[PDB]
Amino acid sequence: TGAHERTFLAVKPDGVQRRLVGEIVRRFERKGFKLVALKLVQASEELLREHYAELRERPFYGRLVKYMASGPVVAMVWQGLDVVRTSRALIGATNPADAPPGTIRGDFCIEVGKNLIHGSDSVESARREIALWFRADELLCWEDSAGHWLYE
Amino acid sequence: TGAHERTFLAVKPDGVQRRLVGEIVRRFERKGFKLVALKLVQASEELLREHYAELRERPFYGRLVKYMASGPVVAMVWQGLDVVRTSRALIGATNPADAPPGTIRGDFCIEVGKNLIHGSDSVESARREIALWFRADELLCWEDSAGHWLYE
Amino acid sequence: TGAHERTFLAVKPDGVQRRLVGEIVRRFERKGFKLVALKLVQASEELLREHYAELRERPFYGRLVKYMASGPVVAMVWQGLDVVRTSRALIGATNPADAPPGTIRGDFCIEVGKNLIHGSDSVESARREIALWFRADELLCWEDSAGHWLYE
Amino acid sequence: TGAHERTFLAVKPDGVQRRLVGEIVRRFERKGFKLVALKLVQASEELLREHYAELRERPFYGRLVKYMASGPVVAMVWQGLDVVRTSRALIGATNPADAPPGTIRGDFCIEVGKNLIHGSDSVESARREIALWFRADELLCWEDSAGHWLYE
Amino acid sequence: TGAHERTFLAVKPDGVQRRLVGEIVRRFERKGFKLVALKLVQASEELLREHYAELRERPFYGRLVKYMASGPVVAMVWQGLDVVRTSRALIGATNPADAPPGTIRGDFCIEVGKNLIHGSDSVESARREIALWFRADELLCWEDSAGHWLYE
Amino acid sequence: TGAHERTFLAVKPDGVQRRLVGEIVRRFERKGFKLVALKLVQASEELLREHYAELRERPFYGRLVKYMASGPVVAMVWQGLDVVRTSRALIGATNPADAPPGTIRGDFCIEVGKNLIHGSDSVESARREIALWFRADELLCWEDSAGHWLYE
Ligand SMILES: O=c1ccn([C@@H]2O[C@H](COP(=O)(O)OP(=O)(O)O)[C@@H](O)[C@H]2O)c(=O)[nH]1
Ligand SMILES: O=c1ccn([C@@H]2O[C@H](COP(=O)(O)OP(=O)(O)O)[C@@H](O)[C@H]2O)c(=O)[nH]1
Ligand SMILES: O=c1ccn([C@@H]2O[C@H](COP(=O)(O)OP(=O)(O)O)[C@@H](O)[C@H]2O)c(=O)[nH]1
Ligand SMILES: O=c1ccn([C@@H]2O[C@H](COP(=O)(O)OP(=O)(O)O)[C@@H](O)[C@H]2O)c(=O)[nH]1
Ligand SMILES: O=c1ccn([C@@H]2O[C@H](COP(=O)(O)OP(=O)(O)O)[C@@H](O)[C@H]2O)c(=O)[nH]1
Ligand SMILES: O=c1ccn([C@@H]2O[C@H](COP(=O)(O)OP(=O)(O)O)[C@@H](O)[C@H]2O)c(=O)[nH]1
Ligand SMILES: [Mg+2]
Ligand SMILES: [Mg+2]
Ligand SMILES: [Mg+2]
Ligand SMILES: [Mg+2]
Ligand SMILES: [Mg+2]
Ligand SMILES: [Mg+2]
Repeated sequence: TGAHERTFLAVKPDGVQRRLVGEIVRRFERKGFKLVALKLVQASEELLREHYAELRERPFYGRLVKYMASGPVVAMVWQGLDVVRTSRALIGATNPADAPPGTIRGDFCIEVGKNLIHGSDSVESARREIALWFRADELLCWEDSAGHWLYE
Repeated sequence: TGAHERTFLAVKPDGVQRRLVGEIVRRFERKGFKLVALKLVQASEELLREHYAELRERPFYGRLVKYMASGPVVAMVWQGLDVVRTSRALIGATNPADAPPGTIRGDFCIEVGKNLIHGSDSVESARREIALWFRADELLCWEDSAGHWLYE
Repeated sequence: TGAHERTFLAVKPDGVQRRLVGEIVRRFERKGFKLVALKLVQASEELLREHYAELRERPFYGRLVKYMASGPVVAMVWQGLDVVRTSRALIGATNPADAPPGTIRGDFCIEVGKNLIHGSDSVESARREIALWFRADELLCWEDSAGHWLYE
Repeated sequence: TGAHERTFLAVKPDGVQRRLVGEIVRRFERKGFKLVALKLVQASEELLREHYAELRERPFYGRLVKYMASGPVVAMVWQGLDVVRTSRALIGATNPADAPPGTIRGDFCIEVGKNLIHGSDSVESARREIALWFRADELLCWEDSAGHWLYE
Repeated sequence: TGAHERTFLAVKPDGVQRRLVGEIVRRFERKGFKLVALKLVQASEELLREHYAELRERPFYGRLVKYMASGPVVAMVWQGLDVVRTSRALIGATNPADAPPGTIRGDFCIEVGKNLIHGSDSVESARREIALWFRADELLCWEDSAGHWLYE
Repeated sequence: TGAHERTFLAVKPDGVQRRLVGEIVRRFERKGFKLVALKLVQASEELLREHYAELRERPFYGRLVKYMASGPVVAMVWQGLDVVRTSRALIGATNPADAPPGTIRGDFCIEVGKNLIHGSDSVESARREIALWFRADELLCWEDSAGHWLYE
């Protein structure tokens, strides 16, 4: 939806425990994206198994699901032009060893299993993840007065 | 409840619009308090009238309610020793003119009607506000690994 | 003039040399004040003797004038409600030893003669200083889209 | 010129409105470059048409000129070794979508038309732009005590 | 000794564990004080009992000694005008509940037993503590190029 | 040694003089590495000639040795997975002109001779440099409570 494109991000348990929620949110805010949903939740294994359905055959799947269910996550939806692709760039490579300094994982993480945050990998993935984690009435439309200074 | 004391905070519409959500959360995180609930909501006038019931006879009540209903707020609950009183200190005086530099309002605001954030003014106020804004199942218990370094 | 009140600030040579110009500007920006004039200048002794006319009988006058003429300063005008008094609070006490942490001098300076910045001490002082340092056509009126979130 | 190389930078209207002037200045300061001119101006369309003469055949030229004339810009000259090329690197690609995190545009912008800042693209361009925007007597020589720690 | 006054600071185990060493050092650096000694050590109970000799009859003494011996501390000596008194101001009140925002303890701590840092409380205390924790040959004299911009 | 890998880092004299010690330490802290040794020292030419033995035939060797002996350095050892390689990435290319923004040299330096920091270039180099700069009893083992959130 051009500037109405949306992505799903989640601060993983390690991000909450290391007190980096503010830091992470601040990076998306300063970039210009619009926060349209946010909540702290404890996700069920049932929800996480669907979230990570595509990874079901992978050897880390079981531990990934257990870990993501082990503590609070901060679920979020962000809106803006190219937000899915750009979010992934801000976050950095899956494996923090390949994420350059300046990215979230490049600055804050070491190991792939403790890489702070999840972000949708495509517009289609984001659509699915947003619907899985949030009801329609948790996604807010608000008139963004900053928008005039971010978009032509 | 000692170290289990809780307070309710809300980033007002001006805080969201000015992109200070991360900045505000980061201040409470770095202080050591535990985030136990968080959501972006559009509060109803009905909720706000009860939230501000003690101010009903004051002439700014109506415009305060309308303003707080005018756009998204970020509702939060924070836990720790003396969190209500300490939160109020971090926020600063109601009127930003009286809030010293180092406080949120001292650093970021000018006028009383645009003062970025609400915080409970007492343990009793927090009890009521927490119940009004959040269900029990939105308040998360998590084992805080930082706690050993914040509390004796 | 209410929200149209203006003050004159100058980053002294120590602030330029220590690379704190950005830092200082950012504190006024984040507070919500409107930047209406800015320039890097080398002030003449003639200008400075009049700028500090009220200090002419004081023993530090001569050295203060010579110092402020010794290198570039960053001259500025900021606009907003109570900007003169609030600016002075953000800056902190004249003698940095009495300036609490959170203030510019509290955070960044040690000695009274190297205290980073000048700010007008009154609306009348600001009127004079603005006229003395800037032409009317250097003071810019611009429509401040942040103003809606700083003022009722 | 070596370490005396100079570039012209301007914070565009979006940078002023979003309160990123100090943030931008601070990045050049912390890098070690020397600020040799600075002013807040409202540029005429006449000046801007000459500034962007090489872009006259491009479809965005008209809107670019109108936009840059629409509000204050912060004009600047910075001095140091390789300052033109290095400035461009710190700013990031023209299109923020191609600018990595860590760059100004990578961190703060989304769209090409709202990309915060202009920087000269060559030593020759900088010479022209500096002369177009500043008089000789606005470019200051000062003894930079940090220079001993930036240059061998 | 005027500008040659020195104080002893130590980042307590909680400060190391919470990753606030750099943050703390940066505050003294940005203030203008001169770092003249620094090391990561594990203090013995024997050293700490003498360090806190004046507190020997107090009920928290035993736990304070055990805690400070429980993990690494970062020992430091800082030099500058009024450094003992000013350090204490930057650190904030012993009990973080009384330490305003802007101070280290005001911003980063909650409880008196986990208050991040020790600073000498007097010139006499600093003399003793410096001698107890560091040899003369660990205290470095260096020519401080920033000094001209901090001191008249 | 996996997560027990260690590297040697030193803040060069320019890093101390420009007050970037805290800033540099903070970057390694926030990345998740464990600080296992730290001291401010004045290195002898004899030690530095061995430190840089591999560069003995290079034309900058003499000046490099003299410079590194000219003022205090902050010697450090950091521990964690892939710490040698990752440290080098965080620091950035030898020549700051090739170091992107987000890296220490990319953000803070201009010239190769004033590039703020040394980091070992291999596990073998780190082992040698650690032995050359530190005694065994200066390298501290401590139980890292953050480790659970950085490593699986
Ligand atoms: O060897 C691996 C690869 C991936 N993951 C985790 O699986 C998550 C989702 O995997 P995916 O390949 O989808 O990466 P993403 O798209 O989240 O970067 C990652 O973010 C990692 O935390 C893991 O634990 N081990
Ligand atoms: O004259 C006033 C007093 C208060 N308020 C607003 O009303 C809120 C609640 O007022 P209260 O007296 O409860 O102060 P608080 O508890 O928020 O410090 C404040 O935070 C202000 O935004 C206002 O607009 N005008
Ligand atoms: O004993 C003194 C008092 C003042 N000043 C300097 O002179 C400036 C102007 O003095 P004034 O009394 O106007 O203080 P201000 O209004 O700047 O706080 C101060 O900012 C200091 O930099 C000084 O060097 N010594
Ligand atoms: O397709 C385009 C290309 C450029 N620009 C704007 O035009 C400015 C100047 O264009 P130029 O190609 O000179 O880029 P720059 O030198 O600023 O990177 C850019 O910075 C953009 O703001 C635009 O709006 N659309
Ligand atoms: O009731 C108390 C008082 C003090 N302390 C600890 O003991 C240290 C030293 O106490 P002192 O009175 O010397 O305070 P300081 O000089 O550190 O402010 C403090 O910093 C606290 O960490 C404590 O645990 N409980
Ligand atoms: O042409 C050169 C190359 C290197 N160096 C300095 O010598 C140090 C060691 O050089 P080396 O190639 O070992 O680089 P490093 O491993 O430190 O990146 C560098 O960090 C520079 O400070 C220099 O002055 N000139
Ligand atoms: Mg994935
Ligand atoms: Mg209230
Ligand atoms: Mg005055
Ligand atoms: Mg161009
Ligand atoms: Mg004491
Ligand atoms: Mg090398």
